Amino acid sequence: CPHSDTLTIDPMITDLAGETSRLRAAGPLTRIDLLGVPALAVTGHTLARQLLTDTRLVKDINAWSLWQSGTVTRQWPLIGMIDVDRSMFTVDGPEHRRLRIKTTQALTRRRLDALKPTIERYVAELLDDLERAGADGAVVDLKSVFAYPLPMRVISALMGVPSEDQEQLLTWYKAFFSILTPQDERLRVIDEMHGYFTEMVRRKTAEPGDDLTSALIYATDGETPLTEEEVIGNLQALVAAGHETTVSLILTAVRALLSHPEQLRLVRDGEIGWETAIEETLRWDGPVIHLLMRFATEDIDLGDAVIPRGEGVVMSYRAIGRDITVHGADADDFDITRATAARHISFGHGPHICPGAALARLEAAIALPALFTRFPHLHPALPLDQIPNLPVLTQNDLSHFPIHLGR
Ligand code: HEM
Ligand SMILES: C[C@]12CCC(=O)C=C1CC[C@@H]1[C@@H]2CC[C@]2(C)C(=O)CC[C@@H]12
Ligand SMILES: [K+]
Ligand SMILES: [Mg+2]
Repeated sequence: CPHSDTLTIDPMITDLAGETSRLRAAGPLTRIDLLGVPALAVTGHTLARQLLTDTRLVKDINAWSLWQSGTVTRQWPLIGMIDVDRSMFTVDGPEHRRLRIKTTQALTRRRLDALKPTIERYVAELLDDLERAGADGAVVDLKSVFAYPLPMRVISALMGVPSEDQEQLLTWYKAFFSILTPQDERLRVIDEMHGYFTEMVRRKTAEPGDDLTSALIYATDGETPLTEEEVIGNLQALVAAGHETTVSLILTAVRALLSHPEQLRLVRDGEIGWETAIEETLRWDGPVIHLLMRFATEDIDLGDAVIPRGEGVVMSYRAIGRDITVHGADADDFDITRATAARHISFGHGPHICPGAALARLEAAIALPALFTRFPHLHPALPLDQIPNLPVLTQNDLSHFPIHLGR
């Protein structure tokens, strides 16, 4: 269809592959349209690396000229992705580290050793649900039975979300992410999520436990305490991210491996590490499509192009993972043996780099082999290429994943 010099991101995710190719080819910096709102998108690996460390690009929505003019408001269906409370997510500079430190420390690989048994238990529980559900050769939704609930259980255990509240959170998130949710109802869901997590912080304040939320509340020894807004802001970021991204990584890793059986075999037979298959999945078909937004505090000259003060900059991570300069001409193929499998930046780069990356990697490294060892003849009951995305513009969110447990 006709040549346009603004690339409209289709909210129905009708053509993710085409849109992702279009972006790579239009880049590495190009003009996009997000439901009527213009922004720049970084689609190049090298330029993203550089801009993710540029101190003239900030998260603070008040640096967005469109926000300042009141051209964008809370009616924008994408607004909840950025206009959120003070947290590691919305801060830049020297104040940023303070908002990250207790979380990074809690999520180092060895601190995570103690969470391992827990993850194991939940993976086993849900494989048991799979077995029950796939009985008598029935078709089973791998997402709803397995991949969807696992990461919620895990992040909930970490942060101290009661078992009985986890369902309602999922109901809220589904509403939150879907473009289809009416905007007034989305804003109501956002207020309701905020109210929940506020009360959770109060509950942990009265009665702290061995959880990260309690550690955010009562920090080291001397330190300058986080404010209520900050504790709540981090909590929300950790849960939302911790759940939504991980569900995708599991589903795409499976889809990838089932659609490339020789590669599944490589890892089953211990010739390639499940971890490496995980990295390649992040590079190729990762959890984040577009990362909303950064803003220029002043004009940013890049050579033959300029990001004007006030402009919105999006990191188009999926397009970045398909960078042919970095990954070679076969960048669009899934190949776990490629030499650049782990050179991606799908968790980001610079100060805002994903703090939960070790946890994400561990959830997958446990879930995937457990899944395939338990159900070695697991296979799709629907062509993998026919698994549609949910209308979720920023996230690689698969709708459902019909399988059979197999022989
Ligand atoms: C499973 C795959 C995951 C991917 C691909 C992913 C990716 C990302 C990306 C791209 C960012 C922001 C990059 C940017 O600022 O431009 C980010 C930030 C974040 N992620 Fe993740 N993430 C994952 C899992 C998790 C998990 C498991 C948690 C928490 C347990 C988590 C918590 C966060 C938080 C709190 C931030 C905000 C950090 C900041 O702005 O300072 N993520 N992640
Ligand atoms: C915007 C958001 C939800 C609403 C909220 O209150 C707090 C956050 C912060 C983390 C965001 C998350 C939505 C999805 C994001 C973009 C990811 O895929 C990784 C980080 C994560
Ligand atoms: K707000
Ligand atoms: Mg043109």
